[PDB]
Amino acid sequence: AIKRIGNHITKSPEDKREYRGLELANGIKVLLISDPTTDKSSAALDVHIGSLSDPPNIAGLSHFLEHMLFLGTKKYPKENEYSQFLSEHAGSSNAFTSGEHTNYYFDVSHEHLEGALDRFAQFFLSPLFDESAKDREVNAVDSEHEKNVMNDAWRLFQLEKATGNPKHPFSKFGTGNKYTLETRPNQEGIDVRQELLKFHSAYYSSNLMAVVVLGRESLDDLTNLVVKLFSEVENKNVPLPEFPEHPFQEEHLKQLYKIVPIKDIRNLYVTFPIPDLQKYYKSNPGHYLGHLIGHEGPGSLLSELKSKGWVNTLVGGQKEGARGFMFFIINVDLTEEGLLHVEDIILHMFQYIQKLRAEGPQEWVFQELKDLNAVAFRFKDKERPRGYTSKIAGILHYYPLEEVLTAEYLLEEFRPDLIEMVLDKLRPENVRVAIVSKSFEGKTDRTEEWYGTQYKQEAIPDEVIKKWQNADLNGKFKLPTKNEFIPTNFEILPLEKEATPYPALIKDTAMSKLWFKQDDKFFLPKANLNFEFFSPFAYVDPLHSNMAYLYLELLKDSLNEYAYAAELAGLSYDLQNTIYGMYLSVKGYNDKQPILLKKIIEKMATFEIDEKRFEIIKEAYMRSLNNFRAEQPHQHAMYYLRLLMTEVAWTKDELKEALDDVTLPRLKAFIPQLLSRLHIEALLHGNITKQAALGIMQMVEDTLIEHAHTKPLLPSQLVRYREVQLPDRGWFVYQQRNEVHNNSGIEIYYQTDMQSTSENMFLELFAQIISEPAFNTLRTKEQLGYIVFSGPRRANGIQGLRFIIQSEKPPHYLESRVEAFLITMEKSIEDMTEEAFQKHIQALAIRRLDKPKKLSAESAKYWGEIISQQYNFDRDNTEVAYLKTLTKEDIIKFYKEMLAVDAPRRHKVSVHVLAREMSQAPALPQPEVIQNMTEFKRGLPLFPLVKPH
Repeated sequence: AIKRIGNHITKSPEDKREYRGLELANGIKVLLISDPTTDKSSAALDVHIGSLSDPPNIAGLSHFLEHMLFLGTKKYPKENEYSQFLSEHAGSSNAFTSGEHTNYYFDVSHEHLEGALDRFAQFFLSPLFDESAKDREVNAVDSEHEKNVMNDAWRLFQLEKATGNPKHPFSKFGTGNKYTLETRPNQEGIDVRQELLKFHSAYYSSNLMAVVVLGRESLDDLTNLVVKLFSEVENKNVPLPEFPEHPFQEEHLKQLYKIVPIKDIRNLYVTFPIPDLQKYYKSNPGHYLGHLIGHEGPGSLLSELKSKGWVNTLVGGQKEGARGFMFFIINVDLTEEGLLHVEDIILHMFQYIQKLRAEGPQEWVFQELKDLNAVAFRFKDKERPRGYTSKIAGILHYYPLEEVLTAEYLLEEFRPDLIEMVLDKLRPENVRVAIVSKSFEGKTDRTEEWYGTQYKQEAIPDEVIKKWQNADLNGKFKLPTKNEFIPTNFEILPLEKEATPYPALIKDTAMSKLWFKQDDKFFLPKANLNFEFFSPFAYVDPLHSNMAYLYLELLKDSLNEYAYAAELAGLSYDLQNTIYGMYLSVKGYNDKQPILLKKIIEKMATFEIDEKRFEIIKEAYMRSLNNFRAEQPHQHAMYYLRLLMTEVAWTKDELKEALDDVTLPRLKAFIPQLLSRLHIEALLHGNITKQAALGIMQMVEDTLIEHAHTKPLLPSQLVRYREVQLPDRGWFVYQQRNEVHNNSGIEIYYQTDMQSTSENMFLELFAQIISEPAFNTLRTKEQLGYIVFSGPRRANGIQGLRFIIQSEKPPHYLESRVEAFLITMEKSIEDMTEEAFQKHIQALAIRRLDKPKKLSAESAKYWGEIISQQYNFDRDNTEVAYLKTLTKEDIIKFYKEMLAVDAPRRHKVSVHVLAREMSQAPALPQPEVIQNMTEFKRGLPLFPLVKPH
């Protein structure tokens, strides 16, 4: 069905990816992407047949099909041959499932386009669906449902799915467990596989595909190469599954829900099913409404509710749905009085509605936000081929070949009748109510079928309703003002005589230390800025560190209402305390980072405290403290990991107890004593000069001395926390009992060495060789659990090796199979060929060597050097030069003394995290339990630190 008609596409003139749209007569939307500079080419395929056309008896049928569609062709009848053929050349495919789309996507190393796509076309002719793939994939879906047991957002999602019409196909169960996939069909005698051939043959083959290919060949060669390769689709004209009805058919409208959560959160959920604006994509009022609902500005509702201390956080806006209907959700957080004043909160919502009817539609907001989306669509660098292509393939079904780029980031007209129209849809007639509280006991009877949460309808009486319509007035509400944060800085600065690929120390004081590099590759007017604020007193005790955390938190929260337009404009930032000090990040364009940052320094320099705000934040993080008794044992294990492998560490218990004495005069008295004397080190990157960077730094520290008379630190109080030496052959372990969870955790750690050039490649190569056999035998074959991780530990200038496994086993049994995997690797040493060696180190080379794909990416790596003070900018080529000088016997000699069981250099330590009620193995030595970790470390030496490069 080879048909083509196209022309020039309005393509947002910064991309170099050459495009062409065309629609094939067999119902295939085709987009041609041509970027002849890309290393990796890609492709994506969407089928508009979704998970709403499933049979009513079997849930998640299309899910199990698109799993099983993967395995088996008539050309290659082997089981993993497509997947293993993508395992060869580093291409990571994935697929997902939606009510109206089913989408397929992959990538490839360089040229495997024709190869992999020929492996992919067969899928439509002959999928195989053999015994073993079936019987293991149903176990994989059941384990996916099992790990999706405790994710509460899907529980609330299904609670939306279940509290509507139980006849409407919105009431289906999306993923489907063991019970619905293979328990209802075989007790009814229905073959799942014949239904799979039914589904695939009748539904898929006709039309409604949406393909896109990122190829790097030309506009025409790849075009008549794949469009020749895809003529296999034959039209049957399957109709588009759309719904002529909404799923909330006035049985569950004007209704309330009372939810018992699994985590201790407090929320209120308001939902509006709303008609279709997919045809109204041209003006698209819903993005403007989503701008106006969750807006934070002068005289706003949320400004007042934060200002009254009633609302911690909120989110509202449009939820996408089916083709016929769409949704509108409002999800807000609750305080103590937020818990008691819920109806008045709804009143405040209606006050904002009264404000919206009072001022009607607005145009200057629409042109202003239109210009913001203009600039933001205007200037895009490049993209990740994954996630993007799945999104635009989501809208490839809905948009013409020129509208697939200009997707929603351009709006023709203003429709105030539409705004008023959906404003009329947003009424107490249309409200769905869901209350989330853990204080619901004995009162919520109706239990969930799959997961088991419990709720009650208990409809609102009519007094409050009629009270809701007549009492519609305004108080101290104002419309938010025009932004001023719009830049006209668009000028890219040409590179100067100071041509460096790495940031130079352009400013050194005893107060500061400043490193700088401008954008060589990406050429954007934007800039990224990284800042550490060093202070000695940060980790002196729990008490003041808590005060720092609360200080930084409520501090950041203060200007946040002002910060909303900047983050809304594309100016992102970060404030974060560390064990060392504070972490600042500034990311965005070049316009007003000095100006705004000046306001930031003056704000956190000169700050005042409210009393009840202090009480809420103090109590709120106090609730966040004893939450930490209940989390996942891997997170718990990483806690103990970073606990044991530092110099000093304050536990959560003494963090809980020490907040009993925290008064505000004590706090506000300590802070300027704290803030009296500190150090700042900073990385600045983007479109600027060196001298303007000096002025920004000068500005900052000037302001600092201006307010708090900051003087520099001593180079004897420039310290780090050290890492603990071991007695070179010893193995100690201890246990911790998890109260709640029935799973057990364990983590095993190895102190190799400092980061010398040899040890980096030792640990990387050893890490690479243990990935796939552990992947093959332990999780897959031994079926221990899902949490099975290994890897590096770059900490305190000391490299390290760690193994993270959490499964429900006896831990010494689990140790036995760990050591069994160690012996397995021991034999797998001598089983390495030369070829496996060479291809394996080439894999690690291309894994390590890559140019960055984001300015933030390389900045996080560089900043990771800066926090470790290493500065070895060309460690990559150095390590590769070492990497080429490595033998098999090198890692034998690395194994025998350092890694083997007969080792005089053995630095091995394990940690047990117990459960709620908790082919050859040698005689391991006896460890000892660790009752006092300080008294543990009492006779352990400390490591030196690194001479900085």
